[PDB]
Amino acid sequence: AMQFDVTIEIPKGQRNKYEVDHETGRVRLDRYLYTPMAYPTDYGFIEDTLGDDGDPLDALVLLPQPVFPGVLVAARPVGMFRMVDEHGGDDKVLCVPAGDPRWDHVQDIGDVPAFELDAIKHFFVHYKDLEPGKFVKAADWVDRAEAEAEVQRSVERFKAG
Amino acid sequence: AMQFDVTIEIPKGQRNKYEVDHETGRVRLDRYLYTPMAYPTDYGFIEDTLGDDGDPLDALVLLPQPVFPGVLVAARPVGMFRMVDEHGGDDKVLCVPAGDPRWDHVQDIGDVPAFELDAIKHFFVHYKDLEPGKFVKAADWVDRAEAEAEVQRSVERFKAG
Amino acid sequence: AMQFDVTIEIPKGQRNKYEVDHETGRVRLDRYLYTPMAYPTDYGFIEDTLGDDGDPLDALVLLPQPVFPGVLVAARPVGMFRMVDEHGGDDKVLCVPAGDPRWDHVQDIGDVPAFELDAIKHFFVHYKDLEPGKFVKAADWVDRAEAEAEVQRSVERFKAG
Amino acid sequence: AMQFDVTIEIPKGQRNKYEVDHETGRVRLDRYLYTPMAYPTDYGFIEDTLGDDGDPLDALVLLPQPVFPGVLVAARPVGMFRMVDEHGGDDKVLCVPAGDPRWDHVQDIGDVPAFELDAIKHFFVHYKDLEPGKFVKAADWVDRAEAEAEVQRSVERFKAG
Amino acid sequence: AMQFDVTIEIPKGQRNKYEVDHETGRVRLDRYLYTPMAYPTDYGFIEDTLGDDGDPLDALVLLPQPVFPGVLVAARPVGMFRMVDEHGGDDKVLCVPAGDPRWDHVQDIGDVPAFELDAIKHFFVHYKDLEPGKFVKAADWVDRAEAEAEVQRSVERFKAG
Amino acid sequence: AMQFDVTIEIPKGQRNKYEVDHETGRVRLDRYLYTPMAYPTDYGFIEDTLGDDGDPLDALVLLPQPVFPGVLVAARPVGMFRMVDEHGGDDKVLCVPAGDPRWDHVQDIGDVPAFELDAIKHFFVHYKDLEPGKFVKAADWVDRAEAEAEVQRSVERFKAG
Ligand SMILES: CN(C)c1nc(-c2cccn2-c2ccccc2)nc(N(C)C)n1
Ligand SMILES: CN(C)c1nc(-c2cccn2-c2ccccc2)nc(N(C)C)n1
Ligand SMILES: CN(C)c1nc(-c2cccn2-c2ccccc2)nc(N(C)C)n1
Ligand SMILES: CN(C)c1nc(-c2cccn2-c2ccccc2)nc(N(C)C)n1
Ligand SMILES: CN(C)c1nc(-c2cccn2-c2ccccc2)nc(N(C)C)n1
Ligand SMILES: CN(C)c1nc(-c2cccn2-c2ccccc2)nc(N(C)C)n1
Ligand SMILES: [Ca+2]
Ligand SMILES: [Ca+2]
Ligand SMILES: [Ca+2]
Ligand SMILES: [Ca+2]
Ligand SMILES: [Ca+2]
Ligand SMILES: [Ca+2]
Ligand SMILES: [Ca+2]
Ligand SMILES: [Ca+2]
Ligand SMILES: [Ca+2]
Ligand SMILES: [Ca+2]
Ligand SMILES: [Ca+2]
Ligand SMILES: [Ca+2]
Ligand SMILES: [Ca+2]
Ligand SMILES: [Ca+2]
Ligand SMILES: [Ca+2]
Ligand SMILES: [Ca+2]
Ligand SMILES: [Ca+2]
Ligand SMILES: [Ca+2]
Repeated sequence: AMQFDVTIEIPKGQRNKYEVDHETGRVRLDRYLYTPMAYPTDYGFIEDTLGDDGDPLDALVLLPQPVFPGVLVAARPVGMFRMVDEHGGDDKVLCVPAGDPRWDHVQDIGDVPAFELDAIKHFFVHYKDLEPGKFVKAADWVDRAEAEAEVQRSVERFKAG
Repeated sequence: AMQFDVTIEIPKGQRNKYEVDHETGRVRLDRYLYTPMAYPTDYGFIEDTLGDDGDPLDALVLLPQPVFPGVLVAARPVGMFRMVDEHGGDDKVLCVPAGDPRWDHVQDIGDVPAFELDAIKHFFVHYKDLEPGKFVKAADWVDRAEAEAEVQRSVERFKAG
Repeated sequence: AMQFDVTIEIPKGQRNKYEVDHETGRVRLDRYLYTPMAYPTDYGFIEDTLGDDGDPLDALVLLPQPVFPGVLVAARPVGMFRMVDEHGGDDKVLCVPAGDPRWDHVQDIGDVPAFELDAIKHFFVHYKDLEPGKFVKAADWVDRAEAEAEVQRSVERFKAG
Repeated sequence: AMQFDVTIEIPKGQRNKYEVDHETGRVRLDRYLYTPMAYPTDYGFIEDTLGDDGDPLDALVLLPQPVFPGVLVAARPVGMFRMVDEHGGDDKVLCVPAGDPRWDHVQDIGDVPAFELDAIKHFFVHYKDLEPGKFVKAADWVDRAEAEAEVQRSVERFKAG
Repeated sequence: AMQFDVTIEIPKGQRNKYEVDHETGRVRLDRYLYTPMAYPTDYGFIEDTLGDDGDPLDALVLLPQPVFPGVLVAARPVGMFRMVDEHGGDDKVLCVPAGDPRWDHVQDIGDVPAFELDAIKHFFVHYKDLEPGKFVKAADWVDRAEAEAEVQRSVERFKAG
Repeated sequence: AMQFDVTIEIPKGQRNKYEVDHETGRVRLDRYLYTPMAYPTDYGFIEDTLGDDGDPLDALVLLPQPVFPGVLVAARPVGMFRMVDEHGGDDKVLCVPAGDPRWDHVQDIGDVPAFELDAIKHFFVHYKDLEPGKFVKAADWVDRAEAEAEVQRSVERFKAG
């Protein structure tokens, strides 16, 4: 079973959008969101990846309690939120904590309730609504196999460097 | 200058939607929102009102720091968010704290930045997006005079009882 | 399907043990726990009940986000934690929010993961460990039917008054 | 040993100054402080008192963890902060939780460290510095006996009504 | 228009005074303040500066929501709080987030309300009141031009190294 | 008087167990505890130590207000919690902030109230109760001298490397 380290940038419940400078590893405030919205899960990126858009591959991690920005979480994928924004491809791997038996019933995208998946989708569809020249189109859920392959190829691209 | 007491039900930043039972005065959890959204201001209702829809008149209060549910705040109106939902009329009076000189520059709807007003509007336009058979249409900002008249007539309707 | 109002006294995560004075309805700090423990769910009591011990019947409510003390939550039972302490019978009805489709898959005690139920049990087994002359014995989970009957008879006892 | 109920209005760490309407028992936001200061202890008033200034007698309660506004705490006095402000006499009884053995070593004003007492004094000396026509003079610590007598006489004044 | 990176050490609302070790970049707890006061804005220092006192130049950043210690914020100056303490010169650049149109109306020190500026001043005037052998004198607000020049010369001093 | 730097991993009140990767210095989420328990003090490790078990020496730091994970605190020891777990020796040095006169009355293990020491012990005795193949035996408090010697020898072991 695949697993990897996610650096969490943004705790669940946050309207401050934090990024990491990937040169330094410093956490940065990107912006306070222009919409009255809050990240619906802990959000970050997979360490040692180069995604389909030239940045590290983004990840959403389901947690019982949020963490702080910059914290590492060992995670395994169960699906992916596929999307294109003004930046091009901007896919998000849905994960759960690896090696934690309390998540053993969550193996694939169909094991995550529709209410959670719709909520996550709603966030990404709408959070940029009041920023002009920023859209999102092609927004879909895909299964674990598709998530694994995208992580796989983004690990290879990182190594080719 | 008009002023009144607002009972705050929902602090700013909250995804739990609290109501008051107006028979008892008890605070109740209505629901946890189905959208990844958070109340953009402290939200409640004006005491001793009967609004255009038969409930107390709703109010949004701009505060430097949120309060707890059930707290009274003496407030004065500066504008109103006019809207119709599945319940019919569901207008919200925009207020600031009364008798507080730090808010003396905020007198009318044009004294509130567009970014705040758009954010508030976005909340009310979208927070019910994942609840079926719940829409909102006719969503507009109106000035202080219109707010005063609606409070005025809702105070009179309460007294006629 | 049975439902009722729970007044939440103690949010999940709390080490302050709050009670309600049932004469007045005032919230009171009973004590700060003597153990390094925290209420594992939102905790309160069912309004209009007289339990098997002469106090209102206690309830645990599973919520996506905790509420504040004194808030009402409409809830339905899915099981019960049966126990006897130094006070005699001190049973706790396990509930979920009523009329909320996100909880429709949780119908009976077997629909709640063992890790949650063990955690709840551990709290009640151990939280009084450093208070002398306070024990708990006979600690067991029972199903929804048993919970319904105990609520039923505690509603009747309240009415006979 | 004397004890009484304190209704806490303001948790420790707060810059929102909450009051209770003593007619209704409703919690109200008085104001957000004009100084960058925060209440150094949980702050409220003793129920069923009429102090030397015609309001209920104010109390400071030392707690391991703050409570919410409107919560009752059974407390016993260990000293008093004597002061006169623009309102005249505005004394504050220093208390600890009653019937709690973890506070048994705190019996009188000399059992409270000077750093706490200086901090409390500093708050009350300075929190109104940026509100014009509001001063405080005559600010002193006095012992438990003086605190008891002031509670005593304020209970009698309440009863004479 | 000038801009720079501020490393925030202390979120707004905090009574823990955090510093950065500039050798390592580690965040350190300097002390819990001896006064019942709380940092009135997010507080840190400008990266790649050597101020008039041989430490990095301090900055206050006005934010809609505080950040965590160690977070970078791209900021632009609008004024400066000029002061001398027991350490000699200890000036603080007042900033707002750079490239954020919600702050475009805040260009110079006169665009910041007097109530904020007085509050900030009150903090720095009083927070060391209960630490002996620590004073502050010469405390004044100066405009953006003066702030720019001090940043300018502190950047040059850093480069000469 | 001995002092040292503690890197705090876990703030007081936390049910998320954070660790540091000692290779990188990155903070990691180890796990969310399986018990309804919360760290009773701020918890971390002494920098530049190699304890009796081959990891850095663990420390508990008594603070007036918790810090964030990864923050350094200069501390001095007053005692130690001696224990063996499934990992072998897993001792914890009890500390207070160094160079802070508010802690000058806390010099040795007998200056810490029994209620705190029992609470800390209860945490470590019970927090792994629902993780199988994880026990703790031999759990005792020892005085400052014993703490100093263990730090001493763990500093020497770090240097021999
Ligand atoms: C009652 N029911 C079906 C329930 N399932 C879960 C659960 C199943 C698989 C993972 N989780 C999980 C979700 C969120 C946090 C932690 C674990 N969690 C709960 N909780 C009240 C925490 N309830
Ligand atoms: C820098 N500038 C134009 C600014 N204006 C205000 C302000 C003007 C009128 C009311 N408020 C207000 C808004 C929110 C909270 C409190 C007061 N507040 C700030 N703050 C940083 C608090 N900055
Ligand atoms: C991934 N999985 C099985 C999951 N199930 C639930 C869930 C099922 C039934 C009720 N709940 C529930 C539990 C706690 C809070 C809200 C709802 N919730 C989650 N969350 C991450 C919130 N995950
Ligand atoms: C280490 N020492 C002398 C200490 N004393 C107390 C204490 C003595 C009497 C009352 N308290 C008390 C103070 C605040 C909260 C709770 C209890 N508390 C602590 N704590 C770390 C909580 N330490
Ligand atoms: C109603 N009035 C004059 C107002 N102005 C501002 C504002 C103007 C320029 C900057 N800010 C600002 C201040 C603090 C946070 C964010 C933005 N902000 C508010 N808020 C209620 C947030 N109100
Ligand atoms: C009333 N009494 C005996 C008391 N002692 C202390 C105290 C003595 C030595 C250290 N601490 C200390 C403990 C926890 C936090 C900060 C300092 N602290 C308090 N507080 C209410 C903070 N009370
Ligand atoms: Ca990013
Ligand atoms: Ca970006
Ligand atoms: Ca857009
Ligand atoms: Ca309502
Ligand atoms: Ca409703
Ligand atoms: Ca809808
Ligand atoms: Ca109870
Ligand atoms: Ca009790
Ligand atoms: Ca016991
Ligand atoms: Ca008062
Ligand atoms: Ca008043
Ligand atoms: Ca004054
Ligand atoms: Ca500094
Ligand atoms: Ca310093
Ligand atoms: Ca001084
Ligand atoms: Ca560790
Ligand atoms: Ca480990
Ligand atoms: Ca075990």
